[PDB]
Amino acid sequence: AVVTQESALTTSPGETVTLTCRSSTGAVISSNFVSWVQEKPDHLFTGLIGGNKNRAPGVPARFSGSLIGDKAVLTITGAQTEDEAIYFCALWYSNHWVFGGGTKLTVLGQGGGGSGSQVQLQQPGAELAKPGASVQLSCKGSGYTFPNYWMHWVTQRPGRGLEWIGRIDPNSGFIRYDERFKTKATLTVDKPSSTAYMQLSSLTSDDSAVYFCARGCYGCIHFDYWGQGTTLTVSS
Ligand SMILES: O=C(O)CNC(=O)Cc1ccc(O)c([N+](=O)[O-])c1
Repeated sequence: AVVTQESALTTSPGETVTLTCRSSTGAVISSNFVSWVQEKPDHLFTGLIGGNKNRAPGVPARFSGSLIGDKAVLTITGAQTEDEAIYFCALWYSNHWVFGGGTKLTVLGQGGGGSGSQVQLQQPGAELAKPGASVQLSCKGSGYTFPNYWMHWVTQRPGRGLEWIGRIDPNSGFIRYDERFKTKATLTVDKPSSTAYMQLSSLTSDDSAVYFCARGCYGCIHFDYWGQGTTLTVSS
């Protein structure tokens, strides 16, 4: 399954912009349970929509989402200068998430207009590791009841886009891995320290990338809050 978005769109402050997201099946359906997330510079992600149409609490009213004409659509009614960002949609395909390629939204024109965090996920900024070794990545959640949400892990590099690695449910113990990462990643959690861990084993040069944790929950706003990302460098 391949998820397609407009590569770029240009708007101005005060205009209404629609961003679209199509499935290679020919239709985005309700069970794809779509999230929309926004990336700003220094790979700073925020979730905007979950469950196809639910605006995440705290997200401004100018954002809305729904399924229309066999696609998923995010609408910004009255774009603001600060909405310049990369917007990604994420679709659930029964046992894995797939991200679109992202839409770079440029907002050109008069700044200064528009309408104006409990949850934090803390990740170390960087890790350096040698080939053939393993590395542990950590993600400490604060400001919510940590075991009651799942933790997703996602990776990003330019050219490859965003790739979902897997998720862990602290209260059930159930873990899902994407097929691409099933032998590379191991997910664990420690409830007393409110920390989720990802081990990457048998490191190679191909593993250098940014690795994020992001909260999720069945039927709720997947990818609502994200860590800042850990940049892993595998030495030569
Ligand atoms: O269809 C609905 O009402 C709710 N759907 C969802 O929340 C999407 C979903 C479902 C199962 C599952 O195991 C994962 N996951 O991320 O592992 C995500």
